[PDB]
Amino acid sequence: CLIPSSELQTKLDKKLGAGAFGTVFAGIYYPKRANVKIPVAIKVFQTDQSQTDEMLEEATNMFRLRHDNLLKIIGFCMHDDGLKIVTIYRPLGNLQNFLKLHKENLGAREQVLYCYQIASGMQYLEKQRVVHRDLATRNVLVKKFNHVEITDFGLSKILKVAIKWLAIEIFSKHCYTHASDVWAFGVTCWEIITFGQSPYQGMSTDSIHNFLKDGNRLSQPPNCSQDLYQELLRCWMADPKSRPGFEILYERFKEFCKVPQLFLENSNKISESDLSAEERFQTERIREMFDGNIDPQMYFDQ
Ligand SMILES: Nc1ncnc2c1ncn2[C@@H]1O[C@H](COP(=O)(O)OP(=O)(O)NP(=O)(O)O)[C@@H](O)[C@H]1O
Ligand SMILES: [Mg+2]
Repeated sequence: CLIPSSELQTKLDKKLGAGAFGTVFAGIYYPKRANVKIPVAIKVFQTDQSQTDEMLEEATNMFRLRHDNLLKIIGFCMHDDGLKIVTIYRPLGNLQNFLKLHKENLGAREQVLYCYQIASGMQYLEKQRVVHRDLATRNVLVKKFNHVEITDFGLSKILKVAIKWLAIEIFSKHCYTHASDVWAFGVTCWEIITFGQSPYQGMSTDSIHNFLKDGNRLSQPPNCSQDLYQELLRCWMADPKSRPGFEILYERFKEFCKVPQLFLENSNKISESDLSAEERFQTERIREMFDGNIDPQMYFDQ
């Protein structure tokens, strides 16, 4: 539920990243009932001392969101400085840096699986009437080669370069809906297909608005099939109502996972030596981030 200071340690020297609206630090979680150490990531939001009943209401609502493809929120704590959101630390990093690093060895099965698992988590969020508002590969974490998790969800009432994932209607009026998440999901899939290159690379803001207003979309990658590109295209409809829901998108990509090399050209497939090398890289990142304080199995046993 609510974590006190006696159970949390914020490593202010282990800054994980910048953030649109809040920095993230590595940390260790000490459950008082159990001498077990849990490597965690601590996101710090300092928002005008807004320690109100509304912030507690949306902290527990976000805490009850449970799904295998959602990053588990271990707990929360509200301070005078602001709000800290604690999540389980993932040594592999976000999907954006993960796609670039493993561009040459990730297979077509892994790419369709990421789109499927992300669509699986978004379906749970949609059924919970929760708008993510910031869906992208940078906000998707990699647990292992065949398992990704969505993070930074449910920050609507809690409160940039994300224009590349912004639907057309958001430019005119601010109305973050589930249909706008479907748009960002289409761009998110495009990142996975292109192994994490930047959308609208030869462009800039706000020319993207008129580029999308003139009916243009992101070009089909050379490795993307036509049946898969039509899915991204229908994620980018002009009318917000004409776009499919994550209920439809979940059933589509699940059928795509049956034969993944039928929708993406990828000569590479994951090797069992890379599975063992991935396990060695996770223990290394755990040993370095916490200076041997965290036993690597403690994270694996979790
Ligand atoms: N639970 C976690 N485990 C491991 N790394 C994490 C975790 N949460 C966040 N990170 C990393 O910490 C960084 C902080 O990201 P974040 O502060 O959310 O901003 P962002 O994802 O870059 N974009 P934005 O949130 O819109 O400002 C990210 O680059 C992640 O790679
Ligand atoms: Mg983020």
